[PDB]
Amino acid sequence: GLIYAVGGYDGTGYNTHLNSVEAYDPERNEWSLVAPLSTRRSGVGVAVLNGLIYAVGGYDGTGYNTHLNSVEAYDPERNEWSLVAPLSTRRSGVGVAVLNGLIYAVGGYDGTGYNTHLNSVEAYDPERNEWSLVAPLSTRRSGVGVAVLNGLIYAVGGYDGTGYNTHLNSVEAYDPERNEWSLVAPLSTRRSGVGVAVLNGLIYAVGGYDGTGYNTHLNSVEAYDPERNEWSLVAPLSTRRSGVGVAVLNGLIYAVGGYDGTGYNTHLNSVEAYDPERNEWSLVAPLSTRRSGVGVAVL
Ligand SMILES: [Ca+2]
Ligand SMILES: [Ca+2]
Ligand SMILES: [Ca+2]
Ligand SMILES: [Ca+2]
Ligand SMILES: [Ca+2]
Ligand SMILES: [Ca+2]
Ligand SMILES: [Ca+2]
Ligand SMILES: [Ca+2]
Ligand SMILES: [Ca+2]
Ligand SMILES: [Ca+2]
Repeated sequence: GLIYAVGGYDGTGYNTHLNSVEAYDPERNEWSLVAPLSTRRSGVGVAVLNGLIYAVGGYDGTGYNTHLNSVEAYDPERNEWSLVAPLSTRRSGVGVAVLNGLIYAVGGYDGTGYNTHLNSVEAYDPERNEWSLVAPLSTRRSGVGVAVLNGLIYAVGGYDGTGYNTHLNSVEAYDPERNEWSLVAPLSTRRSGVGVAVLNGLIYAVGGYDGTGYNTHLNSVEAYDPERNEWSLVAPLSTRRSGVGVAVLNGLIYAVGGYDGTGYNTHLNSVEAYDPERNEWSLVAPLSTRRSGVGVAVL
């Protein structure tokens, strides 16, 4: 029952992309560092499946200077990472979610091979160690938030630096039974690097960067109600954060790290918890290391 913060980018302290990993214990309000990844990765997608944490893709701007297709799995019982089958396509800022026993890697940016933001989508089957491409998004999206609700995968916001050259407020839902994406109600604000989590039947979109309309890193937060196809703005964060990791644990939404390129001009180690019963954010123990583009999962 811990929050894991996987990789990221420290553009303030060490000026480096991170392979380090920390785990948060909410009962004691303590972060602690565990086994690091084999590869430094910012913009890394993180999902939990079969008791393992998967770190999918990312960007290594320190060691290899490349966008990554490699994938690693973390076993908390032995404190070991291990590399598994890589994606068909390199992807940073990739969204990851788990549905029906498969890991979906949604969109991202390939700044190494194809030099393009991606609408493609791949599913990983752990029983066979195989990735396979499925129906692509309607719109290319990097820095895209992804969450699963009511048997559907939602792709929230992102940045299309290839087709429309715009940060996106649009939202798509994937139906695995028919291999179809469909566009639904868009956000009030365009957001790339947006954190997405599901709590109490609602999708929360946390922070992000609006480089198109407001030209600002965001502290605002929106909740999506699928029964009515409506987004609504709720209590904002204490700090603006793009590339923020978001996870749900014990009824609270945790917003982990990120980048404030508007107010403080710094990468963040701070962490906030959202209480939906009171519509309140509150700051808790910060990470040992500042990190934006950080992957967050709960296990
Ligand atoms: Ca500690
Ligand atoms: Ca290992
Ligand atoms: Ca390139
Ligand atoms: Ca395959
Ligand atoms: Ca472009
Ligand atoms: Ca469709
Ligand atoms: Ca702009
Ligand atoms: Ca609304
Ligand atoms: Ca700035
Ligand atoms: Ca508060």
